[PDB]
Amino acid sequence: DSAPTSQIGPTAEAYIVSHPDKVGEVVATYLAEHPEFLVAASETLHQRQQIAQQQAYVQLALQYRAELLSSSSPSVGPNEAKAAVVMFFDYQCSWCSKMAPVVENLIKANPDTRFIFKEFPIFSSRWPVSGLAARVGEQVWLTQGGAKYLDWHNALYATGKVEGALTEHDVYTLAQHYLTPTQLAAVKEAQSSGAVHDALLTNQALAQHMDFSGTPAFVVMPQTQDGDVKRVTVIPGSTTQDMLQMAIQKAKG
Amino acid sequence: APTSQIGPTAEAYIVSHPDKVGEVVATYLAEHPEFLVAASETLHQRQQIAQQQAYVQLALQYRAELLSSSSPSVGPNEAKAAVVMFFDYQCSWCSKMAPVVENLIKANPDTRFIFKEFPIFSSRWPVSGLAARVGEQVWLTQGGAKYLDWHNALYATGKVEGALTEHDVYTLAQHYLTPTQLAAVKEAQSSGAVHDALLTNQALAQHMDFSGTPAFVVMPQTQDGDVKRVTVIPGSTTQDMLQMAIQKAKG
Amino acid sequence: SQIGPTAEAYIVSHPDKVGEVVATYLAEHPEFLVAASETLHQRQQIAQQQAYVQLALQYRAELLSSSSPSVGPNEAKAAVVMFFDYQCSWCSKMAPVVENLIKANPDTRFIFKEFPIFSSRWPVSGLAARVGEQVWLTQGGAKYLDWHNALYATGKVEGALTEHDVYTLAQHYLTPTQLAAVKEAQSSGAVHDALLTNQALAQHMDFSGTPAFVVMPQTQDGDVKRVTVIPGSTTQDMLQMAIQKAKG
Ligand SMILES: [Mg+2]
Ligand SMILES: [Mg+2]
Ligand SMILES: [Mg+2]
Repeated sequence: DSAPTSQIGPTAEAYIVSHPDKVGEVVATYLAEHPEFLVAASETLHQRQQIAQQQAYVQLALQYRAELLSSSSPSVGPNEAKAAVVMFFDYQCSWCSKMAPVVENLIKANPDTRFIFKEFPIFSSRWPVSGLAARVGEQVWLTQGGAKYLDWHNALYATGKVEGALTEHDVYTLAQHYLTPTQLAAVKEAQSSGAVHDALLTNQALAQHMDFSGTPAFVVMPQTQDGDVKRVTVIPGSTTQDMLQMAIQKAKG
Repeated sequence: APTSQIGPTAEAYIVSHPDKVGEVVATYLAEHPEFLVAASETLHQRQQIAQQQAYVQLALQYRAELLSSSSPSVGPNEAKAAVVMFFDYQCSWCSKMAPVVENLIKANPDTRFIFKEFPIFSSRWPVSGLAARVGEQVWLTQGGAKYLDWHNALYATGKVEGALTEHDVYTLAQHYLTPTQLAAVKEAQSSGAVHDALLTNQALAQHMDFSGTPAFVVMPQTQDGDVKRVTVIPGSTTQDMLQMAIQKAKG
Repeated sequence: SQIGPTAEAYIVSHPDKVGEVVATYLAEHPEFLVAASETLHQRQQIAQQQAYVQLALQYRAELLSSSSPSVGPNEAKAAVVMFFDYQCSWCSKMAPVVENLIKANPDTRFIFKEFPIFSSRWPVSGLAARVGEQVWLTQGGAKYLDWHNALYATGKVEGALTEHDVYTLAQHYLTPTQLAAVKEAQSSGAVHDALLTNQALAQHMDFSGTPAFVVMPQTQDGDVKRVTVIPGSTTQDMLQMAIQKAKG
């Protein structure tokens, strides 16, 4: 029937709000039959969860800046570089391995930027091999420097041994060419002691705090403590040179 | 004060101020998610429909290559209906299909059965590639009846999913090929008739979007074709299902 | 007359124009998709096991199909069928549990059923299936797991997956020739049969969320009590227990 025009609209929708089943069912049925709405809602959902995830990772990077930029981690590039690229990787991660040539290109193309190496184990069974590889790398880094650590790092990848195929025997076999016999013997005795190399414990604790457990990733950020969320980028271990380069420029700007 | 008809005035207002009724329906959907399940199954059904319609079109577009006189076949050259099969010898479903395809051939003697050697496993297991090359070589040098014997005999090994060895293939291939004809396909070449056949089969499968095996195309050989006589089954199926497809293709 | 009830009756009769603006609203406010999945998860917590077992038995040929990726013996006594959608960045991490289960059960078969739930980007699901299918076919089950875990790890840090994300990861798992052929099929719009088959099975199993599990012996047996259906994320002991029942 009929009623005051100014009251119909507001009253009709307030009634549906109070008693939603009848209009909820009829519209839901309409939507089940024109389900194209699902395709657009799902796109909006994932587009917004991506942004929300990134924002939350950026907050974590700002909170753990000191740990991320620790001078205890092997790095190349200047210690006071304006931008840092922090890399969480497992030597037995097969796509981290395939990313190594891209990272090497980034490093050559950005001699002014600090690249920090966070070795960690994706799975529990990798702890003996990851820990051993971190022991060797730390010895190489501490006695011969960052560029030489990077040779060792690339050489370990170049075995092509990934996803369980890299053994302690393999690491030792390569490591005899980078360590003195005395260093090598000291690494073997530490590994056999049951102790877990401190960098592996620290890196895994940091990965868990960063919500990177089991997941390789890059953090690109200015080193000087600035709360500018706009200069930080958190990127999956699988990425491109262009994407990492843009993050570097954003971290320098 | 201005007055109007409740029904349409309310509808026009909701349309221009959708948010509050929008929230009600969002909540209704969250608490009655069977409607989103229904919506998702309808999108799935639309996908199935468009997939089968596109398959049928692809079969008509690539008819000449699907029915090529160059591929191994048994049954009448100009049978009213054709059955085209893509397979790898170590595909477990293709192996289980083997006796089904034998029955169908015995049951349909005026239908053309076309064999598209499609060894999708040959990178994983090179014996899959060797077996396809031997099959081609038996067709090229011995004809369709001998090809079929070879083809059924090889599946009779029961050796699938990596277990098929060179010795399995060579032992059986000696009964169909001379030492020289067999020696010529022990390794793949970059040209030659066997290479050209396997390559065109591969490009055909890609044109059909047969990314796995087995795959079946049933269709009239005549160019004048009703889409309702064309059946494309891109996985394993039952004998009854192929037999009905053959009846439809017969007209 | 009373505005509320007759206004409601009129929309019930003539739902289309309200449906259209609500459809536009739902696309802009997609929170309801997440809440709907929680409600589906709750119903499944109290879903009845005997009725899931009967479903699993009805679809045993599809569940155990050799055409889906798997590890462990083809002729294993027991199979674990895992249904999953790559695009749940907020779901629980199952990779560590499944890695442990495969180690602890070297003589059990683990099968992988990727599919799209109602809230995922279906073209991305399709591209992920086409890549995994090539990896499975050309390199086998262990490599398929490699790829599978890599994609979950990528989606976790990214927070979502686009086709570009899948392509960027896929170049490390397929040759350029294989990847070009996948990209050709994907961008032509062809509907991937393996994904459509997986989705049809998931729907028939009432698995409307990710993940979900069917544990069963591979030999067709009369015992329904050797079958376990776990329609959600779960722990290693729960699945270990289902494996034990399937193996006896
Ligand atoms: Mg050296
Ligand atoms: Mg006949
Ligand atoms: Mg076992």
